[PDB]
Amino acid sequence: SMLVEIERRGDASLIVLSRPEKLNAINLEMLADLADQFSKAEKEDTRVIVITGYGKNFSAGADINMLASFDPASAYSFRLKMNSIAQRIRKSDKPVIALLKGYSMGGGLELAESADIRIAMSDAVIGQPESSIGINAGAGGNVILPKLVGRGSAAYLAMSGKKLNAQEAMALGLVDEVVDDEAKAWKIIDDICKKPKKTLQFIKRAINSSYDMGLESAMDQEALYFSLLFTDPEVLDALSKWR
Amino acid sequence: LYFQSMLVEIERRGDASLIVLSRPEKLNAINLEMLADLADQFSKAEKEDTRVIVITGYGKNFSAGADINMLASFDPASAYSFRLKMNSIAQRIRKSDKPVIALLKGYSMGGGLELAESADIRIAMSDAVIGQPESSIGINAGAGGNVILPKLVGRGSAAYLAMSGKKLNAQEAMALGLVDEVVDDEAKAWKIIDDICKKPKKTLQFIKRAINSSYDMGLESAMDQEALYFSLLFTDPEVLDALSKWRK
Amino acid sequence: MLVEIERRGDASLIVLSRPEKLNAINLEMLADLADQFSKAEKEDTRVIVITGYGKNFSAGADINMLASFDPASAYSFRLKMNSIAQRIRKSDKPVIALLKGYSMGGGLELAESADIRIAMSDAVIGQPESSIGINAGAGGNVILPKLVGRGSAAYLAMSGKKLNAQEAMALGLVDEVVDDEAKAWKIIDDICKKPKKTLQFIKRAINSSYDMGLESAMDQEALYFSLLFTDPEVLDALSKWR
Amino acid sequence: LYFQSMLVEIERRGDASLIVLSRPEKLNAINLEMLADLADQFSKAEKEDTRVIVITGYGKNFSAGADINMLASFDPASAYSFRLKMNSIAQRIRKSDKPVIALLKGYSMGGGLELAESADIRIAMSDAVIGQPESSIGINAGAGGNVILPKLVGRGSAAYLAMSGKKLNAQEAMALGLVDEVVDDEAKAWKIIDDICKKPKKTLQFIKRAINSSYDMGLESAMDQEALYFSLLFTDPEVLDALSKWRK
Amino acid sequence: NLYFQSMLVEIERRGDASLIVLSRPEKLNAINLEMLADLADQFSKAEKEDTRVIVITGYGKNFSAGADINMLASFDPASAYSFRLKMNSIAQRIRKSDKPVIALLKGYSMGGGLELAESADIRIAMSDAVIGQPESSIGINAGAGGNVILPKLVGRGSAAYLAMSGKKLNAQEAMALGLVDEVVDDEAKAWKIIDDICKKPKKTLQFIKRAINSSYDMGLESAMDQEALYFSLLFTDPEVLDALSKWRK
Amino acid sequence: NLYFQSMLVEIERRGDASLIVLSRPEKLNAINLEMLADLADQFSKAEKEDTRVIVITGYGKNFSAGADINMLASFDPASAYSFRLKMNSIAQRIRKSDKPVIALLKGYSMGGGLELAESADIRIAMSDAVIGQPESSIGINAGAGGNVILPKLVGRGSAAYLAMSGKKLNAQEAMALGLVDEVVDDEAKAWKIIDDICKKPKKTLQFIKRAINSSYDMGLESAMDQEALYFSLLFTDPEVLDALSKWRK
Ligand SMILES: [Cl-]
Ligand SMILES: [Cl-]
Ligand SMILES: [Cl-]
Ligand SMILES: [Cl-]
Ligand SMILES: [Cl-]
Ligand SMILES: [Cl-]
Repeated sequence: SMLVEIERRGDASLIVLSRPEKLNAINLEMLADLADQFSKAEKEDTRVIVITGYGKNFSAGADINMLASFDPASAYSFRLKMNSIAQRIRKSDKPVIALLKGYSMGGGLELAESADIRIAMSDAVIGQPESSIGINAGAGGNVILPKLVGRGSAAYLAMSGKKLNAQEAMALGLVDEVVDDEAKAWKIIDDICKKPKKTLQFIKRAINSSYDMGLESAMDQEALYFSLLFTDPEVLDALSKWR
Repeated sequence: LYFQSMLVEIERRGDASLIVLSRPEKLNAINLEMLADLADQFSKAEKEDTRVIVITGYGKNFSAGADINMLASFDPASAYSFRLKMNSIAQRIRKSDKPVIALLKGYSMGGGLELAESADIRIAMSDAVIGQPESSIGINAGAGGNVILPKLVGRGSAAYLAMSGKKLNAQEAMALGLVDEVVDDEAKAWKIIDDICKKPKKTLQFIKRAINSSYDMGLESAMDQEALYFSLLFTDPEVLDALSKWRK
Repeated sequence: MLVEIERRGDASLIVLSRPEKLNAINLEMLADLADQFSKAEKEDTRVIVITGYGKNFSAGADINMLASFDPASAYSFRLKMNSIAQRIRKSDKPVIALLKGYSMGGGLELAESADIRIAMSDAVIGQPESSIGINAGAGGNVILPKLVGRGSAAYLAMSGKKLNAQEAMALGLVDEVVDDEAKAWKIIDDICKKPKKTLQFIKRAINSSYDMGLESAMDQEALYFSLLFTDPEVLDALSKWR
Repeated sequence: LYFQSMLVEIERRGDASLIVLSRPEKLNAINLEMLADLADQFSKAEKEDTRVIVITGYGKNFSAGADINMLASFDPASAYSFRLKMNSIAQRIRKSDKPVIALLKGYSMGGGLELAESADIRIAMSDAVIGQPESSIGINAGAGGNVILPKLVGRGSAAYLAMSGKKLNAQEAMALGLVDEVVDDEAKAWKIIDDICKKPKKTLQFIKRAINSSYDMGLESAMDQEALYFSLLFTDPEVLDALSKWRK
Repeated sequence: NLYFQSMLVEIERRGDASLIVLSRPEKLNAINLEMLADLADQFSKAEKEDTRVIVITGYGKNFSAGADINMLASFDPASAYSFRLKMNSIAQRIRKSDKPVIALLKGYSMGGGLELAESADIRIAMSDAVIGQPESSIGINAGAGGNVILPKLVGRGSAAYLAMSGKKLNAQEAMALGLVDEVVDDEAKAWKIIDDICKKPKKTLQFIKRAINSSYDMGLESAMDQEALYFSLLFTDPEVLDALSKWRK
Repeated sequence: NLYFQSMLVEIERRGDASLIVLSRPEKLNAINLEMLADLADQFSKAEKEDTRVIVITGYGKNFSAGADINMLASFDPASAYSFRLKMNSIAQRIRKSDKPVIALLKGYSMGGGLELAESADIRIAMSDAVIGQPESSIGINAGAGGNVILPKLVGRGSAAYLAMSGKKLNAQEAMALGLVDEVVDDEAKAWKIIDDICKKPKKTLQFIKRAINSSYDMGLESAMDQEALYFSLLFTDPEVLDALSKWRK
């Protein structure tokens, strides 16, 4: 019935893009399902949210037959929906971790760019090829990408549509760790789950908001967050051995 | 060559305008005459029906930077006037509707490299020597070496390169994010360029605007802008035709 | 005292000295660091170099101190960290951190406000403090991404991953790795050869580029460039060609 | 059951949703229960086929501010949690597709007034008593009294009003830019509201987005954004029809 | 002259001022594409001239009633976008000019026309001026800064109110909001204000203008740093040094 | 230094207020280098005292006519830059102070002196005040924020107009533009406003001041996030808790 599944592994909610017969390409139905499952994942008592694809591939990008059906109005409406999910990923109290494999491209990869962390399987094919069919970006491929890789790499990747392997994407900053085995990805995710929730939440907020202000203001904010952590029971317990 | 006399040449290669800094006897170092010629040739390239603009140097080198006899002649007023001219060309590169691609080779230093930092894309021949050495003679930057550089390589590398004047090889510059591709052959650079020329003009223009303006706003605002550009692409015939295989 | 000040040619050398606790930063150390940093600024040295005594740069904030905080005293600690970080960023002189052994958390984060980071080959570099519930000591969330990008910043801070020196270099968190102290001093000495005003303006433009749009920043860079031509040291450096 | 005890009512008045803060025995002071009810009613108003949302208070007063007994019960954790809830409702007001219009009267102060500062438009009855007095009891701001207020009245007035807690009459508030229109009669307020209802929905929505995001970016970027929105309006049937009298 | 072509924008000179006149009075100087192209053109000529300020006004009773409504009604999204890029481009040239630009508002001064004037450095209004942005009524958000420049002049609340309601202001009301800088009951008094600006050293007005504009794109400290640098560079300017010479020694 | 000797800047105490007095009345309290150095010293002293606010005014009839024009006339670019860095530094210490700073304007209140006051949190004006930035007449862009702080007080249009024209305002006019916050016909009434500010908890005023200042360096959401965090930290402050104690339980 559903093009996005929600599952559970330990302390992680696991969201799975499930349309493998079309390389998990994102259409309107998938987008609506992704928003619904992402809500469910946020309300659960899990500590992180992991996003991946079903089968061999993460996602080949936006559905091209859908793209080809758009006029300006319906295109704008599609992008508002993309933006909204990307924003919910960025504003989430929980860390969001994308697990990339096989095809990881375009609009799908761009949603992963809003995630906190990207881990790639060694077989991953990563890139933003949609300029070839006249599209600028699915969801941050022009305005979030450069914060990950720099101004020059962002333009190059978006204009050329170059496909990267996993090590090349890591060396640019587009991916944070490469693993040859799924268990090793879960080990990294599980280690993140050990950290206090409020701590991760504040780390995430300060990182995000660093892009919207000058340094001093950002440092002021980071200090205030640090201070509020001392009202949190989980943080105080994590420190109690040294009390 | 008797017929090679102006300080910047303009040429064409298919869908690319090709702008060539031509003062090889001085390692294509930038003086005022060169700057004026570069602004002129850049306008010509923008008005032509080419799809991209490529900037390089004549001979073995891209450019060794600002002309040092010119720098040594400056007082504060004439120095300010020079930098306004550098800033203006840099800005025309960034605001251009067309993608601008710098093709670096041999010496690619200082002011010249810094102009290339405003380009959209930097491709380096394997023999390229890349750096900003002008702090050694007391200069902060020619044209973005302090305020554009860190958007390419990060805060730490920017300060280190600008302060130390360290010379990089092509792979090192690539690993820092200062260069986007290294090639051992000119033909391979042209292949990358020609592949960019296949993409719809309006698409590349919008990609360029959104990337540029991402540095002047918060994320949400930038995302809103990216979405609006996406939407406007559906008014463009070249985009629509690129999508037509899949229509219906 | 827990921070020493020394001189090495044209460089002021500030040494975090509490090796029995891996040069971990407590309040007393912070107060000493502020005092020594002032002294280093007033001296006729051209750069300021910060390192640790013995094998390690610094393991981070003192954990017993952290554990004693409530929200008010935590805020007060962070204001002090912020203030020293800000003085490092606003200094007329370049500040260069020389990392070795343990170089972590709050200590590393102070080094992230420095202009340049050089690492000895044995350095262990990271921000592990999320493990004990801390977001950041001093810019580990808001400065770090300006060095390494949004994705690496989140990953390092959340995971607490410990990096070796080459790994830190490849991310942009460190600028040069050397297997010998003499090679670090050669880099430092080369920086000392540049005109003072030049370095001060480079630092000033880089740091402010994060607080404005490009055109404004380019306008500012041009104005600094112009004011350099009122500086005797700059004019001298150009005189061979005049 | 639930109807008798809601602290925020929702009503409908032509093309306007009307949200009414209803706790008059405590001068419509905002407690947690009121905040939860306001969030709910605001959602309902957004989903209805009304064109604007109007917010006011029941009886003589708009609101005297945050409930002081509640403030006095807070520690840092519960204070943070309260402000996150204030922030969230303020943010929904600013991000709403529909214009939001605050109708001030009698006491219009502190946290309540500050919510109204996130609205698009403030209209004041002539009897309104307006200010941010909460610094007297050690509070910086309820909901934008420090960070939104200066965008309305300027840096100087914001500091002065927030530090001094000065009480304003309606004309004084208008002259500062804190209020947009003063009326001696409720009917005149509704005439202004009804006129806003006549404008095409998409147009008002875009005006609102451009104004809000103009505070997060430089001019050129904002001008680019305004132009894109202007262009997208020509896909909207209501806009097209509004222009049709002049077609050809 | 068998090839004579008329112009919708005229340029004149009035001492140290270039004077640019929107001239389509039969349509209330409403801005169409041809007018836009002529404005861009005349504005370049005015910048080239040795004049010290540029003044913009309308021919006859009115400054401008706004964008041409028949033109608006002919647009689709592509042609609308192309029109706004042209508006943006002229507004930007006004803001980046080395010379102060002064708009002289009278009669109908509205919509797109008024919005161009909002990019000018100074607005002076004749007493008969009818000032506002009414175009929301016909579904338009803004002609040229009516949403994003307007709040920098009048504040967030006034901007939304004026743009949403389409309220028409009289000249004093517009002055009190900050939308206009001075109101005069006759043209000679406007020229006296313009002449007073022409007395100041060029480089000084230029640097004032740049720092004000860029103050909206950065934090305070950065802006203060920039203001200081400009201050310093003024001491390389002959006109500034002469203005100070009475007090030398 | 001692009470019976005259100095260019005096420091006094008036209840819970430190009172800093620019004292060179024979030159209309015009700011020279010696005055600047003294102002920085006296400002430090005022910050370290256990007073709750800092008030800045001038001796005698005037606040300050501006920068000393003979000094301006002696500058070259290097010494001008060095002067402005000192002005910037005192302006910044006023804006970063934990204590509210209140300028009390009277008679001539202009140029560099007025511009320092523009960095203050609050400006109160005696009814006789003559207020403006006339220094463009002698080729100067601004003394200390007259281009980059002014528009945050009065808007983009009024800033350019005031700075370019050099127009002199009366107190009511300045108030209506937002350049001044209150006008009083009596000094006692100014002190009543000041003393009322002294009743508020210190930490509260400090946080109000920080949030306002940092609202100019970020988008709204971020600023709202910051305001909420400050709010929360106030509940660790004894003086705030005491102020709320009447209503506890
Ligand atoms: Cl895609
Ligand atoms: Cl150079
Ligand atoms: Cl730590
Ligand atoms: Cl309240
Ligand atoms: Cl119009
Ligand atoms: Cl002055």
